[PDB]
Amino acid sequence: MRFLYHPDRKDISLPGVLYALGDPARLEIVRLLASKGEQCCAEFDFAIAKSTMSNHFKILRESGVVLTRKEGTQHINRLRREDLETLFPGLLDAVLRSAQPLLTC
Amino acid sequence: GSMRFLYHPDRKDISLPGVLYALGDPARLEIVRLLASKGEQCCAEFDFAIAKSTMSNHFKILRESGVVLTRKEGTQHINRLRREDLETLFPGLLDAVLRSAQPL
Ligand SMILES: [Cl-]
Ligand SMILES: [Cl-]
Ligand SMILES: [Cl-]
Repeated sequence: MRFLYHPDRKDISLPGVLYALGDPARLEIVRLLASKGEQCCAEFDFAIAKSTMSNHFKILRESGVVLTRKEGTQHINRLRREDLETLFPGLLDAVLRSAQPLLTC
Repeated sequence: GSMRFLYHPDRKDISLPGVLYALGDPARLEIVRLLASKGEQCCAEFDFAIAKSTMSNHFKILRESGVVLTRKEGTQHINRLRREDLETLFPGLLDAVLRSAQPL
C-alpha cells in the first residue's frame, strides 16, 4: 500500500495533535473519520480552496492524527485512533463529544 | 483587588477549534497546565520564549480564544484559567488535555 508520510508514534506530541484539531475544517475531518471510518479526500466537500485543503491534510498527517494512502487515484484517510488512544487516553472522546458538525448540518 | 480585565470573549463566542488552536503550542499548553495546578499567575512567571513579542502573542491567543482572562493589577498582568466557561462548553476537555500534558 502507498502510505503517505506519517510520523512514528514516538514523534507524536500533544501540542501537535491539539494544533491539528485547532481548525474547523480539520476538526470536521477528524469528526467524520471517527464516526464513518475511512474516507477519501474528495468526500470532504468544504467551500475551501484546493491548496488550503491540501495544507490541512498535510497538517493532519504531520501531527500524527491521520494516516493517508493512495488507492487508485483516491487519497484514503484513516484516523489514527489506536495511536492517539495509546498516547492521549480519552482525548479524542472529549473532543468529539463537543465537536459541532459542519458538513452533515 | 482589581476586576479590570483585558479583552476576553463572551462564553457564547468561544469555539472548540479556537480553544484547541490556543492549546496547540508547547509554550501555551504549559501556561494552561500551570494555571490549572497553581492558580492565578503573573505573566512574568512564563519565560517560555526568547522574545517578549512572542510571549505577548501567546497570551493574546490564550485570551482571544477564550482560555485565559488577564487582569491588570498595578504593574503586573495576572492570568486566570477560564475553568467554568471551558468546563461548561467542553465537558471533560480540560481534564483530558491536562492528564496527558507533559511539563515543558
Ligand atoms: Cl480523493
Ligand atoms: Cl464576545
Ligand atoms: Cl507580569
